[PDB]
Amino acid sequence: MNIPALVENQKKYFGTYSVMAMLNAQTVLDHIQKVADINLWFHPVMSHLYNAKNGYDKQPEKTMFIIERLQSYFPFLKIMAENQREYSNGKYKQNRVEVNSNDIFEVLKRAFGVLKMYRDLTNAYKTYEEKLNDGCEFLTSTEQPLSGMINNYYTVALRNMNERYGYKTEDLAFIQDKRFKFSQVNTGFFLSLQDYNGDTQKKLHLSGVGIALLICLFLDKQYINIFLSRLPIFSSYNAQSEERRIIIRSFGINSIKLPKDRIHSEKSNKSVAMDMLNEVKRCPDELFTTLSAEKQSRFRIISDDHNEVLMKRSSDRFVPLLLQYIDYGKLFDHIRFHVNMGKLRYLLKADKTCIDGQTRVRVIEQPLNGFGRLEEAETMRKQENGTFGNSGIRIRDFENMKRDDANPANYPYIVDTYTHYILENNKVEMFINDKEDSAPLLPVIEDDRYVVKTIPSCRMSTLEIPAMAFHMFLFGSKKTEKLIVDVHNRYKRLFQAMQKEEVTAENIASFGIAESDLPQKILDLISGNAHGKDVDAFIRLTVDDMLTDTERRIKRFKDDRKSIRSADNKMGKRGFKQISTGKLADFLAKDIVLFQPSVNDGENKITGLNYRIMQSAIAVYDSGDDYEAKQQFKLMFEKARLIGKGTTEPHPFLYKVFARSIPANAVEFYERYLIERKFYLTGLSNEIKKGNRVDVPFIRRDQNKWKTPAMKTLGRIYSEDLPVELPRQMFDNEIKSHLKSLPQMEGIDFNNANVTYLIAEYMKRVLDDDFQTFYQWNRNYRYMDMLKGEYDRKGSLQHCFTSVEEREGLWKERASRTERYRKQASNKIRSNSSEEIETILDKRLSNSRNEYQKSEKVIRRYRVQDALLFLLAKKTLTELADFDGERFKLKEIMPDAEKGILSEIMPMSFTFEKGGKKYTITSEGMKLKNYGDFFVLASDKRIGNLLELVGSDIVSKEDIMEEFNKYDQCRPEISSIVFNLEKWAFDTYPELSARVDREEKVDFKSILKILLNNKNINKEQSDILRKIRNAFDANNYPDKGVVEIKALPEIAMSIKKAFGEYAIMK
RNA sequence: ACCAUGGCCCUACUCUGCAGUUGUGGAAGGUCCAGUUUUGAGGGGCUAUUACAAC
Ligand SMILES: [Mg+2]
Repeated sequence: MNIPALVENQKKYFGTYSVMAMLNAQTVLDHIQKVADINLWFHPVMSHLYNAKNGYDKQPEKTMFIIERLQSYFPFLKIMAENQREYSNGKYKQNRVEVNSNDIFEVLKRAFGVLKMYRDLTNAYKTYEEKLNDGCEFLTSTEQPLSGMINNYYTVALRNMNERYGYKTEDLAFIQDKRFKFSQVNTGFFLSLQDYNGDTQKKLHLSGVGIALLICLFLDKQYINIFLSRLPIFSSYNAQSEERRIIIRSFGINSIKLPKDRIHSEKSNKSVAMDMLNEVKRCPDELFTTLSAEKQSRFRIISDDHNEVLMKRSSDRFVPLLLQYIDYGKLFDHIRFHVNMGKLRYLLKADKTCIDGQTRVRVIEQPLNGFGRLEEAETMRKQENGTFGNSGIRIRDFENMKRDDANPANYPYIVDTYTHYILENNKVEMFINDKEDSAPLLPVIEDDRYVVKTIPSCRMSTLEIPAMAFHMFLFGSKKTEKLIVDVHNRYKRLFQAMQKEEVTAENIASFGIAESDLPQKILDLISGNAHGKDVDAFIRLTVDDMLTDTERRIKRFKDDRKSIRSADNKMGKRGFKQISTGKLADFLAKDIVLFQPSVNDGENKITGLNYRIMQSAIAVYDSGDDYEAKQQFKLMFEKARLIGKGTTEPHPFLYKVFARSIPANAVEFYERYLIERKFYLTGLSNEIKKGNRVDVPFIRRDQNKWKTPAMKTLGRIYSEDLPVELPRQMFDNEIKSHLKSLPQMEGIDFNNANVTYLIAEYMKRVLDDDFQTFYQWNRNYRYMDMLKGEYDRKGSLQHCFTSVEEREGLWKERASRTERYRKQASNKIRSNSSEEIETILDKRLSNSRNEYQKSEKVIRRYRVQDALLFLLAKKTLTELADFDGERFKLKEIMPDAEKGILSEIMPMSFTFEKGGKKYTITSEGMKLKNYGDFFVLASDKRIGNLLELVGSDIVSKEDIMEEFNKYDQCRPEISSIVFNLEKWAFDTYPELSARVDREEKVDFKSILKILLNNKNINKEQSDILRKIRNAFDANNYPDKGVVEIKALPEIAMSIKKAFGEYAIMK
């Protein structure tokens, strides 16, 4: 088999990027090893998989971690592993429905093996390669299988293009219509991934384009673009063509995600303002989903460093941004937000026998939660001596990741975590200090074991934060804070009175809290209607609901299995069915513990580590009908005391699953579990129907839920045990009184005006502003498709893009239009039971309608949230610098704005910490829209070693960007200098040429040695050549002193020049 | 081939994340209903999701 001509003609590019591909792979493998405490197919992580089904797995938690993370960092592995399952079923005449570690291992073994081969050929002037001999083992076992896998991978990757970029059949037909001939692979197609490569046996190998594709699976998008742009793989499509962009996008769509090295930026009032403006230029994710491909394309921007960026929000950061704004601004004197500052780890037992009978370290974690301004808390968290707060306890370095560490001397320690706000369950928790300028409230640690935490004063809905921000903007943060504190103190006075039994229908109004903001139980208690929930009703209902769900799951599973055995089940298309044992094992572990009876305050039920083991054990269980492996699996549940004689709290029905025979694998186990669950619940239903009393493990009659509430008992729980739950519409009356006094707001009906409405009226009427233009763009919703009722000739339902006015009117007419929809839709089901159809449609319309309504409500919240960020950011920056900005308006903000605030030029300075050092990058003048550049530079692996060479931690942004682009241009020229050096050595010393013919591997290190021994170079020169060459392969800079360098932005250029001169030879 | 019918809760803001139990709590949050809302406003039902304690 011959090396493809594309490879031979672009050898310096294939050489460079093959090395980058292999290094990136090793990086991921190394990361996974470290985090999990475990010839790339011999890596510890890959060995683990290889051995993972050699008998009953002793480290299921590790196996499952490796399988999950490999699919995160290598997204193409989901597609290829699915193809490898289907392949094996073929080969061994099996019907395995689920992907396992053998699939993952085999895909990656082959990918790595072929990558390594091409890396070696392209990085050597002359070597012998036995592996290219036609009909050899390498070709038959590894390379030829991989070419077919890659070709099948690309079928699915092109399907993914439709989802990810909105491409239509017409857009992709120049590839999809021409890949296969009539079905063969069309090796004559210009983007064919397979070719004969002059193989006399006439078997399909990877083509040059195919080799490029394999490499690009292991590159970052930036390098995919640099690499492919050098290659003549675009037939006659030109640089600006859509076809070129489609090709390149197809080669990056599922490529490697590299683990990020942690960065910590210094925040300020200015930085927060700029983080806010860069938030509002991006598309909210809920909106992005609804937009046409053209308008989605408008958020795909080219940066200053000529890199395409998706300007889309990955999460709603409104609330954290607002908290940073308040903290860095020092705007609240008394209120402090709930922060986490790491976790305490203490070793309970070094050798704990677990429910699978394997010994493991038992480490307990407690969060270090507290209250203060993020900067002040962070200054307290890490002392100079590297201890936490005033605790004495060591904070372990972030790079040290031995979580399995069994040495008692190493414990306790605190995990190093930058102070962040705790923002879970759409809440903000806060602590109210009596005095101003209080110090951060860090938790005390007792017995090196207990973290003594503090119940928050009170908790606010994140949906209340827009009105708080708006109130802050109109009145001032101090007035805002006084109002939160006053509301809090009213609830406290109420709950104190409850505890004295001094709250009546006659005096409830005196407490100053509206009925709609009192708990129903207080309202029940003063009305004389206090009652518990009816436990028997709840049991009867729960049993019925669960029986129904059990049957739903039985059916879905039988359906999916049949679907998975079908030819029509196509990955990347919409009705694609997959059975994940991970997903099965999640269901089973939750349910097994749900049905485990509690005793002794719940101290008998499965604990955290054993839970993780049980769940993982299930996920990977697959006896080969090996008797021991079956016994081992059953034994786990015996040791958890769920089945077995002499158990006192057994699971009610799990033991039936193991009666007669042990299930052979996770899939058998899930099926049998669900059948047994169905029989248990049917029995219960039948006993309920006879009027008998039944009990289920997870309903407990002694819980307060079921009893009548008392005033005094409930008073104490509300005062002492929980945070105060702050009401919605706290700030409304004050907001409305203010706005009523403004003459521009004169013609507003304030009796039908919520705060969402009034923010928008404020922007329009007081400020002559409006929301960003992309909130007027037409949107698509399935539900509105159904209501519009428009089909193509073939008879599919059309995807409309409507305006808000259109949808207003469809919604008014939804009853009629739903009637039409159902009539047509039912016919189309029948053409492909009356009750079953009506049910199928019922669910279709409900789900769709609910999706549409929620989406529209949330986008309307994003609008006014953006108004508030814009307003606050603009206020910060107005009062900074010699900056004038009364003219700027939210309506001008756009993802690549050429006007308004984002186009303004100001000096900037970005300070951050990475790997224990602290650096600053400055600009003398920079458009606000480019502030994101700094994170891109700080994130770059080279930033550290580069700044070691500059000899300054402070550097110009423009200089570093130029340096990084010049580095990127030098890297292939390094490859060429090596090539010409090797070539000289071969021409001068025929020893080397002979060593090729005698089938020995000649490498660079060897050639340096020959050059040294014949005094073509000396040790100094040898060492430099070696070190520079290594630095470029690492995609990094060499250590200081190796070579004399110039200043930025010519460091890489100067290193390239030195290499070139040290490679001349006598 | 085309066409048609994550275990979960990360393109700097911390995935080195989240994913055991028991208790407490539904004024909040989630979810469902509909002559409800393009004004996270209101109504009705259901529900421990944030937190803390103990293990
Ligand atoms: Mg309300």
